[PDB]
Amino acid sequence: DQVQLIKRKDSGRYEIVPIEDPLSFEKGFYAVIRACQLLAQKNDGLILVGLAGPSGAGKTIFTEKILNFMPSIAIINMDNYNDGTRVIDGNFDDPRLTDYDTLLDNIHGLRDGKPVQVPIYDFKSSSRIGYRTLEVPSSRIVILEGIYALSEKLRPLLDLRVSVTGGVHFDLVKRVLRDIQRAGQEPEEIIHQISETVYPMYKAFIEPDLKTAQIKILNKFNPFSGFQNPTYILKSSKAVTPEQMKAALSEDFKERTEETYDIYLLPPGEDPEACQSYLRMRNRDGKYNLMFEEWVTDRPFIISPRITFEVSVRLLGGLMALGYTIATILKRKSHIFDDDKVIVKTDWLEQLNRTYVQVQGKDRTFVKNVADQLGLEGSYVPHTYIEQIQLER
Repeated sequence: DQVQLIKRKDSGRYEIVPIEDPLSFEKGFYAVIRACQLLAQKNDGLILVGLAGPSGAGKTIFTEKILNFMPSIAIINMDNYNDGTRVIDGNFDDPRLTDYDTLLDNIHGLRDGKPVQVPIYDFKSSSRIGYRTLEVPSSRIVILEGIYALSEKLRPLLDLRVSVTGGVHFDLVKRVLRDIQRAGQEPEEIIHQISETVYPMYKAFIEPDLKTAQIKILNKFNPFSGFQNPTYILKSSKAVTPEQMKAALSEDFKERTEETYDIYLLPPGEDPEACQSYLRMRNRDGKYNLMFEEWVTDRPFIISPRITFEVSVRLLGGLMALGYTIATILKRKSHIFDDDKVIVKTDWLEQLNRTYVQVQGKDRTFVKNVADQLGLEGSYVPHTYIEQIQLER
């Protein structure tokens, strides 16, 4: 866990000695920071670091923790370089989406001290809406975050190669194992087969690049952390109009609309309409998210950690190949007001032909008073949407 520098023979720049031992999320967080400090004191110019790893391993939350510790750094999200015309699919896992011509030009300009126009990608329209002007930051540290941030095209230009593995990405594999394990099976062999089925590109395209990392971080998923800081939800049957919400709420509440489609999956086996731990596949604005449905009911609140990570549609096929079955499909249209801390929204679900008001946020006191500000007392429904259709059979 001691960061040490060694001159790379291909140039005069120094490099981090590889740390073969995998490192914790907290320990790796400090190892990366101290490595950048030593690299900045011994090499001139841009300090470019590639943060690679699968979706859900925790590379996104890793970047935003470094940003909060050091606002002087800049984060470049490699998915903003996507070009949808290159593939006929819509899988974000695809390594053929990235426009390496724009990416390599941007980093070469930043190395020469020039500001560059880094693209901005909208997944809803699957197109490049525009560009943003990125200058070399004060700390001259730039983090390139993406699944293939350690690709062969980028490794020569990277100063530090960091990989993140595990997280909810691996926890799903263990969750599937809990659901489908049979007696006499060697658990590690099944885990390997689950990963091949549910993550059909990890072993081939993603993992080999991760092995070249100099700081290997293994984020162990904590089941108890989600309930420490969960999401508190109040659902109402009242008819609070979006016009009423706009006036009642502060001008800090941004207004937006969206359409979502949720696929509820049941584990294989015989759950007699009870003991049912659903897996939810959510489609929203060109992205698929897999959600764990772990709910508690403190009337009138319904509480859940809302653990989710981005997945491909291929994951749905893999889960069904492993015995998971589709219980129902819920299509809704929503009008959302977001304080960036508290969300007030109205959802219309086709299957119920009903409109409900939802106030959600991580601060329980904020959620309750905002619902009280809208006069929602006496109209609360302390049930999940999937539970409501079950109740209304």
